[PDB]
Amino acid sequence: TLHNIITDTENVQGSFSKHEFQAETKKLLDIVARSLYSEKEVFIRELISNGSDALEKLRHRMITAGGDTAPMEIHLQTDSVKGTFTIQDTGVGMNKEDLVSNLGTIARSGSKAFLDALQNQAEASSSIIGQFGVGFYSAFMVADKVEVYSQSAEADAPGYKWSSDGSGVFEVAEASGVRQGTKIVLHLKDDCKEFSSEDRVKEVVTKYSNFVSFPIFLNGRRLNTLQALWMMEPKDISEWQHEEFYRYVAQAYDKPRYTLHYRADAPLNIRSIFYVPEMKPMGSSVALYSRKILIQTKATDILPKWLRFLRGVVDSEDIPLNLSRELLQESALIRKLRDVLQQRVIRFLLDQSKKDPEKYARFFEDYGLFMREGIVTTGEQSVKEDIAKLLRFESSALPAGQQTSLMEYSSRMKAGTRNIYYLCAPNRHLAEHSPYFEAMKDMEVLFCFEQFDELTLLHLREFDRKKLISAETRLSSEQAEDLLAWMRNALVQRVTNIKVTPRLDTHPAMITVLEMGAARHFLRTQQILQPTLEINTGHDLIKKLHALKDSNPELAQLLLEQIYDNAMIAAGLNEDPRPMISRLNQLLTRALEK
Amino acid sequence: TLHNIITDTENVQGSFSKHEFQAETKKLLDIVARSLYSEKEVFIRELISNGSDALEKLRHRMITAGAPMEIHLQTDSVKGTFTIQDTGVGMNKEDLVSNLGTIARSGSKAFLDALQSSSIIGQFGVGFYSAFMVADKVEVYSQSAEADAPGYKWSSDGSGVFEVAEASGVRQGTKIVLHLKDDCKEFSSEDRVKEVVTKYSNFVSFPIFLNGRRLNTLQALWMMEPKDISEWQHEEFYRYVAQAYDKPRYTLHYRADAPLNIRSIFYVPEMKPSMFDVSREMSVALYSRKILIQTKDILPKWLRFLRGVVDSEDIPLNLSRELLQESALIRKLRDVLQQRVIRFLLDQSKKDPEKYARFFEDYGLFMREGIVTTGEQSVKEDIAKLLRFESSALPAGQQTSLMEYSSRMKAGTRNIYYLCAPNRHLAEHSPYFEAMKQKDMEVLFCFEQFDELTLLHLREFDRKKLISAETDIVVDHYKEEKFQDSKPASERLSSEQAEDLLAWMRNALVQRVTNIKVTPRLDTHPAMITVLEMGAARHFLRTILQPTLEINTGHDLIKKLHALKDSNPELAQLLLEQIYDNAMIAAGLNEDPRPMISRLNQLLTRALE
Ligand SMILES: Nc1ncnc2c1ncn2[C@@H]1O[C@H](COP(=O)(O)OP(=O)(O)O)[C@@H](O)[C@H]1O
Ligand SMILES: Nc1ncnc2c1ncn2[C@@H]1O[C@H](COP(=O)(O)OP(=O)(O)O)[C@@H](O)[C@H]1O
Ligand code: BEF
Ligand code: BEF
Ligand SMILES: [Co+2]
Ligand SMILES: [Co+2]
Ligand SMILES: [Co+2]
Ligand SMILES: [Co+2]
Ligand SMILES: [Mg+2]
Ligand SMILES: [Mg+2]
Repeated sequence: TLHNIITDTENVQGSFSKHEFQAETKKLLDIVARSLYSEKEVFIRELISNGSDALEKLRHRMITAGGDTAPMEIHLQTDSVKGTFTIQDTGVGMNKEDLVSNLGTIARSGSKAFLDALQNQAEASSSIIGQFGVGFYSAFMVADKVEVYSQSAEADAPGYKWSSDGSGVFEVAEASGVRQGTKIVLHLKDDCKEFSSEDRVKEVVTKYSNFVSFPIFLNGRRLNTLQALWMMEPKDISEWQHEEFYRYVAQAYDKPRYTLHYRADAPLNIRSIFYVPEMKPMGSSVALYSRKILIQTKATDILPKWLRFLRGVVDSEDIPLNLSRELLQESALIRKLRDVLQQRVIRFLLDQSKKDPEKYARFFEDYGLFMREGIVTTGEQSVKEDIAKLLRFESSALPAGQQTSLMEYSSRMKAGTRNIYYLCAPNRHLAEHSPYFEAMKDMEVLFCFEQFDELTLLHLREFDRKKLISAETRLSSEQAEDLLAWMRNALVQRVTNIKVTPRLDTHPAMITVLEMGAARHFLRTQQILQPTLEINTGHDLIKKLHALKDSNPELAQLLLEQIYDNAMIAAGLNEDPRPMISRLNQLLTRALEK
Repeated sequence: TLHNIITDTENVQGSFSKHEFQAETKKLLDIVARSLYSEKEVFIRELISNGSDALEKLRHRMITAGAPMEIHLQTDSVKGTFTIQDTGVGMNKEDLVSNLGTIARSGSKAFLDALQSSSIIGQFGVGFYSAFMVADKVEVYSQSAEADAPGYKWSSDGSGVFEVAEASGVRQGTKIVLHLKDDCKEFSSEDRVKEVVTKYSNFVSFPIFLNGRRLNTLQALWMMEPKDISEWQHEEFYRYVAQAYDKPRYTLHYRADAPLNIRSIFYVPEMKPSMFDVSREMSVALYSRKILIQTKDILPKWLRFLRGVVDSEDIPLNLSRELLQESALIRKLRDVLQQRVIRFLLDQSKKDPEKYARFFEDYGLFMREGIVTTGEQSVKEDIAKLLRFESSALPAGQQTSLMEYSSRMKAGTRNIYYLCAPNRHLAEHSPYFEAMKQKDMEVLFCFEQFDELTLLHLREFDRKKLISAETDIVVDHYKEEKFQDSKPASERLSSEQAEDLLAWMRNALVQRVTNIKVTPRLDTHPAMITVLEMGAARHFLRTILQPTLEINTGHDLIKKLHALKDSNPELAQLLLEQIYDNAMIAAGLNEDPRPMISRLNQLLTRALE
């Protein structure tokens, strides 16, 4: 039933003309200045990056030719009456030939050419931002008209004025008195007048360009420029610099409880700092930077989903950037970086689990849901068991409240079998009285009390080739029976079985449950599943129950309901006993007729 | 105090040269191949889109006059090739050279302006070069219509040059062959190519065949007349967009042209949301024309339970066609959609209150979230309109709303009273309600566990302050409002017995309570705990509050306690401690009830003599 028409029918029956690829220049300018960025404000990022590059070239140049004590800075000026945005740097500037070439030609980058001639380990090779040759045209996004004044440091080269409206043509004339470097004046479109507002410019500068290495001034005022902590030696960073940097980078008001300052060079250059907040659960995630400039507020491809609880920053200088500079290209190197980072963070958290198990215990209670989620969603067994190292549970051999890893269980496994038995229960009381538990008379059972603990072990399957397997695979003798047959008569629509058990002392009764899909079904029903009473015939209230049933057919009932309800609370199946209170008050009142 | 260097000093000297912008073609080609599109797979979308446009041009050419218009895909694993062929209008030599041999030239842009339909996808003039993301050799065979035009083979590397020759066996339309480079062999996999078609091109308006088999392309339901869509078509479309197996309980098919173009459909699943899926964070797809535009940002966070699709011609596309421009435009779209969805949900409650009750039970958590996290009062109140409660002024819910409470308001009153309790019975016989019954105000009864928090965050509704019954009871102490006891003095403890009892209680509960007082406001309850900010206290207890213990000297239990302090004094202290615990539990201020059990059993044994 196939329908295909693709057929090898074509033969070239002629000569062979040869052409070169062309570019429609007019249209290309329109694209860059329109359908490139997601946001207009981004022209500021571009112009400042260009200023930085210009200064950085000048700094490189004065390593050999120096040295002027000329100051290296970027100035921004707003004029809200003329509707202009102006940016000036005191960098290397441009002569006439470099204005025509660099500005007049789309995709032509002088910074790229400058980078390509550097010794591969000169400092400028890491700090230069531009290489596409298009960012300057982002000015036409917001400006009807653009004027560039430029003075190069040269053979007393004259100053020059470049001007364009962005519609295919530009003018260049000689000028004075242009200061060494480059001044760019944007005559803003009516719809872009907001970029002649001081407060708005300031918002853009701090958003993208807050860690630019040269001083930024706006209307003669120094902006609050921060240090890119991630670029520095981890032992030149104090704990209290990390605290301030974290709050800034995470938009937080607490302190990091964990800090991982990670640096390396393969598969990519990476300078990064991760934080775990102290507070139990823009800057809602880890930010991506390249050469100290924001690429994405919320980095998408560099970390796994389950690690989204980390705050902080990743900076790579050779990460392949998309032309918009707000996305990353598809790369085997980005993929490897995510793998590398996943292991690095896992490794870091293990180490912390040893240094301070108590602090790690606190960490796990708060953020353990993410490990659980990670184990479930990632369909690769090798890493499921890498995330699983971070999990904690209680045990059938260890005291209540005390945590163990799978490792501390897998170690204590006898040479006999190679499979791990868990019992996922709402709490300790119910675990210790599971019939399935008592099957394990002698084997140790992991007690998994946390939400989705059952789900992860299901999705886990195996750990260290060991298998995860749910472990769910006085008063005479007729006085009791009479009382029993009587208790079954009032709890008809509630419990199923009323046993009698010789293992009670202070408690008159207790509730047990067989299968715990239903126990974890009740709750969360409230916003009736097979419970079982067990009676202590030695207890006074039970002995007081047996008698009163015939001496009081209106008061006893209260004593029965109460004993039942008290047992349900004791089992952790009723933590909001609001419904019993008024009744209990009736019981106490009727009891206290003395 | 200022440091500036920007001064108006620059003056033009002499004349000026005029210049035309230029372009560096080879680096441009490279930018398109390596830096333009985030994902390599997208060349399938770009080539299919070009095929769709060519078929529209031909369809429009063949309307003045009297072949099956289709797009064929073929994968050769052995040869490492990806092939696409459309039966479209084709290209002549001058077309191949000017349109394909020129970056940013768009024949599809010039065809449009020569109509003075809206089905043409291509405007940038660059989509075709996406092939060089995945291919180190591209051949193009094209036959124009009619036009007494010969066939042509276009071929490139593509770096700088391309050849153009005459070919003989060219079918009407265009065939393109990609010799896949080696890190891109996945695109000679049928299963892989198919994933991309259905991802980006699943609504193109011509049949697409892959290796001889027709792909299940769909109608763009959202662009069509709401009345022409059956319930069953919505069932199927829902399953596709939400990737689900159940059906929608509600369907909102929304169009609008002012203030912005909008073509959308939204669904609420019949299945309850997974609480795991709710906690973790993973929505709605965004489209232009009929091609998927990568994004999901469009709805406020509280409306993430919705599934379906949004299309708006007012969202312009970035060059890569995966990002959308105008971020404030989006906030407006988001505001419009939020407002429209609230209206829809309100109409659903009116139309079918039983069905809405099920919806509110399953999804209400989202509305409470939306109210708590929004900062705008009017948005919080808009969402609050969706909330449902019961009332003291109506039998068993019988679900009412804040608006309906407002309309029953008196002249008159400047407050909306509520009481949060876990069910209807407990509210009705709450000691806090017995106290409010002495007033003639209506009380909302709220049963969900996060209702309190929600109303605390809401604060007011339609300029009316929300006050919990518990709070109001405390404020009344400082208003010197007067109330009569529900029983006469004959069956209450005398004044002297009251204070005598109180001074004993204060001694027996020293660091546990601030005040202990008599209250004339209870009937069936012996006591209650009061705390001005009761709601905030309850919320704070999630892992001492200056509580007041108020007693009812008419209650037999309290009166009995008075007797016990001089009869069995030890028993009186155990009783007292139990009443306090009882009042704490009933106030919802207890911590963990288990350490009280053994204590309560000790109390029962002593009383049962
Ligand atoms: N402020 C400036 N000072 C000196 N030269 C500049 C300045 N801005 C731009 N240039 C030159 O113009 C070229 C093009 O700028 P741009 O369009 O941003 O491309 P790139 O990606 O190379 O930065 C730069 O490579 C640089 O040579
Ligand atoms: N399959 C095709 N059939 C006919 N013409 C085509 C085809 N593919 C491309 N073209 C022509 O080449 C031009 C450039 O295509 P493309 O690079 O996608 O830019 P755009 O599609 O945005 O115009 C198109 O405008 C169209 O005129
Ligand atoms: F600033 Be360039 F275009 F990368
Ligand atoms: F297909 Be075009 F590049 F919009
Ligand atoms: Co041949
Ligand atoms: Co080199
Ligand atoms: Co002037
Ligand atoms: Co009225
Ligand atoms: Mg640049
Ligand atoms: Mg196209």
